[PDB]
Amino acid sequence: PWEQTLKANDLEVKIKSVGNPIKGDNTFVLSPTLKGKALEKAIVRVQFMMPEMPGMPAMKEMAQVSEKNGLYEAKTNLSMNGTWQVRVDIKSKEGEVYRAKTSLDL
Amino acid sequence: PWEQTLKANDLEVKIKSVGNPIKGDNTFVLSPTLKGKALEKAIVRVQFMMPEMPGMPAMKEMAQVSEKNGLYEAKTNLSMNGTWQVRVDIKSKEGEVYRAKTSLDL
Ligand SMILES: [Ag+]
Ligand SMILES: [Ag+]
Ligand SMILES: [Ag+]
Ligand SMILES: [Ag+]
Repeated sequence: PWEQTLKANDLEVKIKSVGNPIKGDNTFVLSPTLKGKALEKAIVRVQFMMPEMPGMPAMKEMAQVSEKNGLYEAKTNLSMNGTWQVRVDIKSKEGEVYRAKTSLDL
Repeated sequence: PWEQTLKANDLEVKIKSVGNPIKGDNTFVLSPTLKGKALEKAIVRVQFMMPEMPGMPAMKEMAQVSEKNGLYEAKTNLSMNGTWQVRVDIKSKEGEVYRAKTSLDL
């Protein structure tokens, strides 16, 4: 199952697909940590984007994010195969802002 | 079956996959024409590339290309799914150079 660990100094964000990523409805779980400590009650946004291509417009999907105790479930529908750019935006409960990027080659 | 017609002024290049494109060995058939006339005995090169991006280093494959009577068969191995950029370079028998580009989602 697809997973990437994103590192930005003291910020680590593991993002893992729940099951294998598919065309259709997808669930990913993100575990953002600062010096290994879970970021709870954070604003977590996850965007999946495909640039414009022959026969299709640029596509942007914002995931629906829910938290349980520092684990964030990001639900999205990926309507087609191909490369999706993944952008993770985090505002901690303390107000610090972080961004991290990866990619999903579906 | 994936299929596209690339138009570049007086150049047209029809390209069609053999079967559905997916990870592994892939075959494409290319039919280049200049003002409707088949381009025979040309040098046809086809590059498949996934650009460098967050979480994936750049990947590049050059297809093995053969001609029979103006039809060019391009064989390549695409080791992962996702979006592949397709670049077609043609040097006609007369010495004219052409370049056309598209992409396909695996
Ligand atoms: Ag798309
Ligand atoms: Ag696409
Ligand atoms: Ag790749
Ligand atoms: Ag990629």
